[PDB]
Amino acid sequence: SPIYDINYY
Repeated sequence: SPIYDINYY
């Protein structure tokens, strides 16, 4: 749900 989480990956 959190597309921003991908940046953290």
